[PDB]
Amino acid sequence: AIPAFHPGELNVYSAPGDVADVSRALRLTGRRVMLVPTMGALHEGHLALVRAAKRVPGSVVVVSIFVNPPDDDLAQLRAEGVEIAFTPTTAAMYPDGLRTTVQPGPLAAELEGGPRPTHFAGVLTVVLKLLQIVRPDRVFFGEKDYQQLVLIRQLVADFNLDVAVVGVPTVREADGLAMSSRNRYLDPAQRAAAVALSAALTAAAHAATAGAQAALDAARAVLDAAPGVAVDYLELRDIGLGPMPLNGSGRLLVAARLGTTRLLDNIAIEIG
Amino acid sequence: PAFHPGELNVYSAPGDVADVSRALRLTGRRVMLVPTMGALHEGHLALVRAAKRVPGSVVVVSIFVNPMQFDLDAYPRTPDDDLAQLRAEGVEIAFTPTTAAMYPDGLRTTVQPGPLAAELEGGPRPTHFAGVLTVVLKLLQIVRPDRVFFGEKDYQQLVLIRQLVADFNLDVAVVGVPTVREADGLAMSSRNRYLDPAQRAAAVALSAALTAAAHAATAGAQAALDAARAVLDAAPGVAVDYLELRDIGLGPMPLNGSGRLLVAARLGTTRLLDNIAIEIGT
Ligand SMILES: O=C(O)[C@@H]1COc2ccccc2O1
Ligand SMILES: O=C(O)[C@H]1COc2ccccc2O1
Repeated sequence: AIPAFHPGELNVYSAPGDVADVSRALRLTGRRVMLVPTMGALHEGHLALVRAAKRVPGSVVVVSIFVNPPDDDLAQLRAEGVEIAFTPTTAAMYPDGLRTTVQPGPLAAELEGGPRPTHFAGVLTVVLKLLQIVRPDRVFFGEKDYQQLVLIRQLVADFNLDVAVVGVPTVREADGLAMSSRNRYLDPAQRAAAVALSAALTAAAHAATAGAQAALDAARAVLDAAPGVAVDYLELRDIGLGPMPLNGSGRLLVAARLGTTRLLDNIAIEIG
Repeated sequence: PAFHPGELNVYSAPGDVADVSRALRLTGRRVMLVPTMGALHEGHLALVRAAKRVPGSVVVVSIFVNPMQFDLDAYPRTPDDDLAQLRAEGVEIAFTPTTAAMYPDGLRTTVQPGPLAAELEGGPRPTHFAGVLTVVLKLLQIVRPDRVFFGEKDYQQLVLIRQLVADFNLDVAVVGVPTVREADGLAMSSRNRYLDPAQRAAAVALSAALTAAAHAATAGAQAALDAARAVLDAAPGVAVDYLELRDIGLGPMPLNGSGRLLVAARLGTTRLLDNIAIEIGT
């Protein structure tokens, strides 16, 4: 006997099997279930994911809130017109501890996998779990976390998952700083120098008419002009994060440490 | 793709069985999946029949020698026979993927099983269960059945498959089906064809040892194990890999009153497995 669901209101479920039941019962009456996976502490970047999910005809929006090991977040979802939030406990998600998990391909070891070499296994495992619980038609991820998005596409292809993965463009502050809840930790100096990540990336995107080396040199010059910005990497790759082709579409990714804060950004790049 | 019902439809492309599967489900048929590596025998057909017996069932049997779990060139391949067997059971769908369609990106994203996959069958073959759980996950995602059928012969495999299913929240019921035996007790296996008449006769020691142990078990664990050990020792050219008494989920839990007894042994070059349910004492 299917759990209670009230149209046009924010229905909150904590039990995987509840949200599973409602979702499956909703698809059968012709709603198209959209999944927005989040870790709570919602900002505009999350809201953009929600909005893209809402403009699918017949969409009902599922937003998970789960910290991979509050009333505010729900008021934001309530205010965005979201019908389902899925807010499970660590024990509901992992009732048997860390047992079977997803092992990512070699990409999970590069770039962000450098300092956090198990991070994406964690991410892929929970994403796979969420996809099985909710069974969405479409799943929404921000391009901010670009490597993560490429790995999730890989998970979906690799395990024959029958879901569309949708990548939503990065939401930025007025000066271009990619939104993140870490941005709140930057002191004034750091916050001003932080602009250089997106300025370098945009500078590169336009320098690219002159070829790849010009793009990289433009990005580097800009980063070089900022104080207190320790670049962990600055790399140009193809859109799937393999080696950059001689010309054609690419992606430029950067990561840096400002004090104790690690910021990331990336951007689409055409070569030529 | 076409579906001529009451007939056996063979699809090789993942896409074609996914589409046909979904369509059949959207019309109310209950999709049953029986994954196999072909070279089918009566132990497979009992898996098929359990599936047929579920009402509104449409039966998918998958046949795929998975290069990730492997030795690989030595596996028995008998498709004409396999296919005529399924016609004869009135199986409506055979799913026979190519390696390229299953591994277009080689080994990229794979399943990592729990610590149970390092033990028993997995001790000298630490990657074996990874390949099994990877292809099983993919097959469940392609075919999307209500239920999935496995023999208890490969009991460790069965237990890890239920780990797969619980840990990743798969919305599928796993059905364990009791081991089919030759009239002398020998567990049916595609591997059995590799025993000469001598080894075939010795091979009965495995089920004899287990059934002995199951009845000796009123006298306790040690008696059951000694009973099995005695039978195996009296068998000519049976070399025991392991003989182990475990809890039924095989795991970090102590054996209570209920268990499973597991044996692996070499006859010549052929490895056999068998297992049985043990009740200890009362
Ligand atoms: O043919 C068989 O016995 C095995 C039984 O176990 C299998 C597990 C996954 C995929 C195929 C399988 O085939
Ligand atoms: O809060 C977030 O930004 C997101 C970012 O990506 C996520 C992926 C999987 C589960 C939760 C996630 O939360």
